[PDB]
Amino acid sequence: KLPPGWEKAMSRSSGRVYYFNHITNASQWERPSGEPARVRCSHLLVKHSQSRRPSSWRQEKITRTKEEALELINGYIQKIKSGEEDFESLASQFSDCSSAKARGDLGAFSRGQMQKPFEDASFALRTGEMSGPVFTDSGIHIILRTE
Ligand SMILES: OCc1ccc2nc[nH]c2c1
Ligand SMILES: [Cl-]
Repeated sequence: KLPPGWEKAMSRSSGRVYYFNHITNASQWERPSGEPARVRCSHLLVKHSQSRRPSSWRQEKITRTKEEALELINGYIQKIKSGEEDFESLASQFSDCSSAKARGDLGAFSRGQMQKPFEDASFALRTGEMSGPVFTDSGIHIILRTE
């Protein structure tokens, strides 16, 4: 039927079908379009108090809860999707990863390099697509596949 990970769902508020991807946590109204050895991704990480390393270049001790991090991630996605703000503008300013200085770019990578939830989301994204919140031991990511 649909590309890897995609499924139909019903909107609770509107009643229109939409599409949801249980690997990338992407969701969208439109039916998804149509694996490589490597992909290239950028990401925006929001760390929290249960992150493996509760520290980042933004904050020496990161104290926010997982739920507060998820709300930050959700707001960033809203601003990206609405075009009020660009993915790399937000990554540069707010990602708790050192790759913020590279606009969130992590470069090319193969399978078996990144943490598994990140890897799987990255390889299920089509070029140009963005994930929803992706949970790993580092925190919560928004992932943009650039190549
Ligand atoms: O493997 C997933 C992943 C990727 C990039 C990261 N930067 C900080 N923590 C990270 C975790
Ligand atoms: Cl880390």
